[PDB]
Amino acid sequence: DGRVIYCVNIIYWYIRLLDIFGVNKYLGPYVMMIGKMMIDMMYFVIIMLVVLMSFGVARQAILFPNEEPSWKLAKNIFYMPYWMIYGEVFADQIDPPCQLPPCKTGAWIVPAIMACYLLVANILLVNLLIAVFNNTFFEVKSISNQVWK
Amino acid sequence: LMGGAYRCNYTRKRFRTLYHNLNHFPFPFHELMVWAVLMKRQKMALFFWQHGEEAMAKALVACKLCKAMAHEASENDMVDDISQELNHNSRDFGQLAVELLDQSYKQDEQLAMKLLTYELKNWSNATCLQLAVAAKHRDFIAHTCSQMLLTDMWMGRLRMRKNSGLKVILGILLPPSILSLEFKNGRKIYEFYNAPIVKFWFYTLAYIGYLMLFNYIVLVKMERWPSTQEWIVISYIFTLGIEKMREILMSEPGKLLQKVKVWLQEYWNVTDLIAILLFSVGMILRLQDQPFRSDGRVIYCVNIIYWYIRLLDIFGVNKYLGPYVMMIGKMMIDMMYFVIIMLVVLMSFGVARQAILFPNEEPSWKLAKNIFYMPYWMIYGEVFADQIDPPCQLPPCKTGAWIVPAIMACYLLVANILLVNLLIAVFNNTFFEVKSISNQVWKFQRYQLIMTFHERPVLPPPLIIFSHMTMIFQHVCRDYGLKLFITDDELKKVHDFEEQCIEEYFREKDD
Ligand SMILES: CCCCCCCC(=O)OC[C@H](COP(=O)(O)O[C@@H]1[C@H](O)[C@H](O)[C@@H](OP(=O)(O)O)[C@H](OP(=O)(O)O)[C@H]1O)OC(=O)CCCCCCC
Ligand SMILES: CCCCCCCC(=O)OC[C@H](COP(=O)(O)O[C@@H]1[C@H](O)[C@H](O)[C@@H](OP(=O)(O)O)[C@H](OP(=O)(O)O)[C@H]1O)OC(=O)CCCCCCC
Ligand SMILES: COCC(CCO[C@H]1CC[C@@]2(C)C(=CC[C@H]3[C@@H]4C[C@@H]5O[C@]6(CC[C@@H](C)CO6)[C@@H](C)[C@@H]5[C@@]4(C)CC[C@@H]32)C1)COC
Ligand code: NA
Repeated sequence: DGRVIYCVNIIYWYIRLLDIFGVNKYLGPYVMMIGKMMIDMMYFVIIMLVVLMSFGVARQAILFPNEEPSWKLAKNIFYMPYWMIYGEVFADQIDPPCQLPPCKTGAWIVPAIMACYLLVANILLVNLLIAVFNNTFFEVKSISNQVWK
Repeated sequence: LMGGAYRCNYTRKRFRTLYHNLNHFPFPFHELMVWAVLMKRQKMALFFWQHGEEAMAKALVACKLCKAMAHEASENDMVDDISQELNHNSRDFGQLAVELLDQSYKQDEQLAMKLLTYELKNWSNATCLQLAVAAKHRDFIAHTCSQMLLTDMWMGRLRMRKNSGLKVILGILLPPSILSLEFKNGRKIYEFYNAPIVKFWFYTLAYIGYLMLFNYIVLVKMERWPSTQEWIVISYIFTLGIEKMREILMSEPGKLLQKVKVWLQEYWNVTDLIAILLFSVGMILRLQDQPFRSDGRVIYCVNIIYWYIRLLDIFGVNKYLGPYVMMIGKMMIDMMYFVIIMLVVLMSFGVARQAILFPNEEPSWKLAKNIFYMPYWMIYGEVFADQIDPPCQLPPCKTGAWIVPAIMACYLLVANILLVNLLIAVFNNTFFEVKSISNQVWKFQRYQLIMTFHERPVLPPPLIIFSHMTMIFQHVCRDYGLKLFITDDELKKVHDFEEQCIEEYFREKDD
């Protein structure tokens, strides 16, 4: 357990190098820009979290209808729908090819919900976030320069 | 022309009895300005506007009348210059009203707030805010003074303004903590539990609890008879349905087919009705044998999708999330325009690949699946080298199998480098106007939020059945927030302040 605490504590001392980088004339302003875009990214990540939870609950309820109540249920809701939007989309881990295994009732809805979810989470929200970063950048740049100086 | 709830002074029985056997007018300039604005004489109306009293009410009524007359002229296929003239008049009167409000707020804030909410006895008892809302004057409601008034109305009779929310949550979760809260100058509980913000937080906590219960009965196994949580969810939806029915039957018009068509104007109500009906169908199909039980489970899952999505309506109360929701609403239209082109290209590539690779397929419904499945999952990072263009001991090679990777290269280049980047450009270069319009619309709809929360009963929908049965008892038998009745001395002071304000405005503009 102490080794684990060490391995988690090393991350902060790695991140603290940005405070050392702040002495530069071109890196400090970018660090402060990151600081403000973190707030913007949180505000635009709450909505994505809502949509992700919805799709995960739908898939987990449709595919597995005979699950005993266990803490592992809270893992399948967040695991796969979060790894899915980062390029790890699979065709067998979701909507399995139901000699052949029996077919769960309503298994044909999961790919359609997945298509809608991918369209609304990889084409709409991230592009809107890019627009928000782009159209609120000059003021942040000027304020960051003033604050660093 | 004015609207539904309006009742002009001429049609009242007092004036009808006066006119049956035949005096003067108390305020003549009201009648003269109504005449000048009905006969499409603009300069005379502007001259009559600055005389008399209740100038802001006259400006708002003129704006609404001009807009309604423009709509009527456009509907009756007139010369189509009359519509432009009437719209110009409406915009001029709206601008005058906004300027007068700005001057009044910049002179004295308290009298400016008192001016916007006193009952107007000459205009069928409507405050200035209601007249502005009926005219859809977005700039008037979105002003600083109106927003401050709406905030003071929404906060209720409390006095917490440095940091709210957490205090209200702690009060509603710990009832012995309510008393240690300052108020505005036994009876300190009825005032706390009737502030609109407290009703909103009660409703939000009830909704979160309902969603927590809904996410438990679909993940775990289901049984022949519903468990306790399923009964709680069903009771919640039933009470929500009867609350919607009560809301419909307590509308403004008097016709059943007219109240319904004005209640079906916000898409949230329509979607709520659809979801309630679908859940009712699912629950009816649920209390059956195994296949219908499975179908009811599926309907429960889809309804859970909808109720999860409906949390953005709760999120809209924030000062920074509502505008982003509306921006999403408009970028959805833009994305819908581009998805048609993307789908055309996708269908083309899918048909070409499916026809090239498999030349001995019997006609089956599975053909419509291979066209859309793989070419759609391909542009989301799942590009494979063996699932498409297989390595044809070695299997035989289909004729023309070497075209599929080339068509795929062209399709990926045109669907991941061109169309999505053009969509990013479209989002980026049409963002400032959408942002400004979204801010204006949210600041305008804060009033509707405040009113619809002031109208609602105290109890949340899970236990609203007690407040509905008290409606029956009180049937067989607006002090503030909507209007503010005042005496004659206060009325005279308000009139004098308004005259001083309008005179100063005209003098400053001329200077
Ligand atoms: C992992 C790294 C962790 C430590 C990173 C530590 C963080 C870090 O990167 O510090 C950079 C440090 C700062 O030095 P500093 O900014 O004070 O020096 C400026 C720099 O020399 C500019 O080139 C000068 O002209 P200009 O501005 O171009 O016009 C400028 O003159 P002026 O314009 O003001 O008149 C100088 O002031 O030195 C370096 O720049 C590179 C040599 C580093 C060599 C050492 C590399 C290790
Ligand atoms: C899953 C979540 C579903 C429910 C989400 C429910 C949706 C939701 O998020 O509501 C937020 C709610 C709204 O409160 P509200 O906006 O009315 O309160 C404003 C807020 O306190 C600002 O910080 C104030 O200053 P500023 O604007 O910064 O200058 C502002 O004063 P002013 O500027 O007007 O004079 C206040 O009006 O409270 C919170 O803000 C966070 C505490 C929430 C604590 C409770 C968290 C549960
Ligand atoms: C390993 O075996 C575990 C066993 C104890 C099992 O108890 C069960 C009690 C219900 C509980 C805690 C369990 C699994 C799903 C859990 C759901 C996940 C949901 O997530 C949330 C996620 C986020 C919310 C927005 C929606 O709901 C919950 C309302 C929901 C939630 C926490 C309700 C609670 C459920 C475990 C050990 O005992 C010996
Ligand atoms: Na990718």
